[PDB]
Amino acid sequence: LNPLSPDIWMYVLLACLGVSCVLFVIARFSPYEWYNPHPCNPDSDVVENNF
Amino acid sequence: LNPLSPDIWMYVLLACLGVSCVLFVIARFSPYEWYNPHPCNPDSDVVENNF
Repeated sequence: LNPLSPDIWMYVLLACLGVSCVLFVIARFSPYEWYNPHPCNPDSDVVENNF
Repeated sequence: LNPLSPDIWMYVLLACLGVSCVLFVIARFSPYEWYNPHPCNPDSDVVENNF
């Protein structure tokens, strides 16, 4: 742990978590991520995001 | 950026754009840059190109 001051570590973790929340609110609230599931899919209608 | 002339810092990004666009253009006029949708059915088009 030594090379980094005992503050950034916490900054690191909090930034990780805040970024993650941003990511997920982007994905489940997005006009694109919603996806056709079937490998051979003939325009189904049970699409959804994958996050 | 300190041990780095920003001239490099911009050369890199212009190179990024150049390689990306030229790569995609190469992809379009390519024989092998076409995958088949719904591979279980061979009778369709091959518009799937992955670029």
